Amino acid sequence: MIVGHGIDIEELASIESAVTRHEGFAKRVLTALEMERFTSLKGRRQIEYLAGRWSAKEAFSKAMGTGISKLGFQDLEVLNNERGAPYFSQAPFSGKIWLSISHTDQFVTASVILEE
Amino acid sequence: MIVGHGIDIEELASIESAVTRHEGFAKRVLTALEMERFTSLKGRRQIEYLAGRWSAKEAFSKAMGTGISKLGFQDLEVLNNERGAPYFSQAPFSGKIWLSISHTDQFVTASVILEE
Amino acid sequence: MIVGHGIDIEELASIESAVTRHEGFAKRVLTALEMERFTSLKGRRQIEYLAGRWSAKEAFSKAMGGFQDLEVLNNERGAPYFSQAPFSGKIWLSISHTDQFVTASVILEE
Repeated sequence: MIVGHGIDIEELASIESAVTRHEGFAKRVLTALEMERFTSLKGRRQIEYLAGRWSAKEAFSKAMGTGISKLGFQDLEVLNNERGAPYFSQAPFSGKIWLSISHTDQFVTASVILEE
Repeated sequence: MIVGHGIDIEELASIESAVTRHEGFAKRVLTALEMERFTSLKGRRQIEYLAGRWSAKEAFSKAMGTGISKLGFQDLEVLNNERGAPYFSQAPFSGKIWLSISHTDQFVTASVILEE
Repeated sequence: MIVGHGIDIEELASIESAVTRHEGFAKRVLTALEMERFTSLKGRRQIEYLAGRWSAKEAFSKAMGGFQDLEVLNNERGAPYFSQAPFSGKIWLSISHTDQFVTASVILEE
């Protein structure tokens, strides 16, 4: 049984601009574990990682039927499983969370399906 | 059980150009209730509302296996609930309609999953 | 129950460059039947078709967890669907595109 669906599309430029401005951005969006990978990356990949997590969390919030400003970015965490795919390691949902993220050199998209 | 899935992306610019070559464009795309919302917004947000409604209605039509021009714009209605999330208040479907909409400065995407 | 979910966004440029780089790109990405369609098309519509197929197959591959073993055709209503794929459950596919990129979404259900 499906109990929610959310999607999100984001321009990487907006994320790169945010990072270039205040250093506190990535920190607000990512947990400690996520920051570990974020800081281990270089150039485009580094921005893409952050953008993807932002998009995934935004998509999840919509899947729950609300805004990320109510859940909070630190309330969610996206790591990579043994098969290398991104997944919610932390989220206020008990069922299965189907997540998928994809990007180009200009956009990142994410889709979330909550299942019970 | 899932009975349909559809996604759609619309360029805001195309929507506005349409609002230009056809003065009554909005009126034909939106229901009376959607029009009342549309007429209360302005600038970018107004266009985004209209474009997002088009995306949602097309995503749904594709989820039903067809197109919006065939299904009819007036037979679909997307309003916003108490939490501000878009949802189908009107549709020729007896099951659950899981809708999500997201946009950038230039595009708006919608994803619909139908469930019985 | 859902057993997989995958999406993809692909810029038309990556596909356009790929076609030129190796003329056999399309042939490698598309099955015989898909190629027949590709070849019958021209210009932007032709590129879009190739990009949409690449996108859909990528989305499917990500949903599962050779693009020649995957085939996406169009039904009588014009909607794209997987006619061939290493999965016996239901494959819910949807593709959409702008002038610069294509997106695809796949949900696998049993």
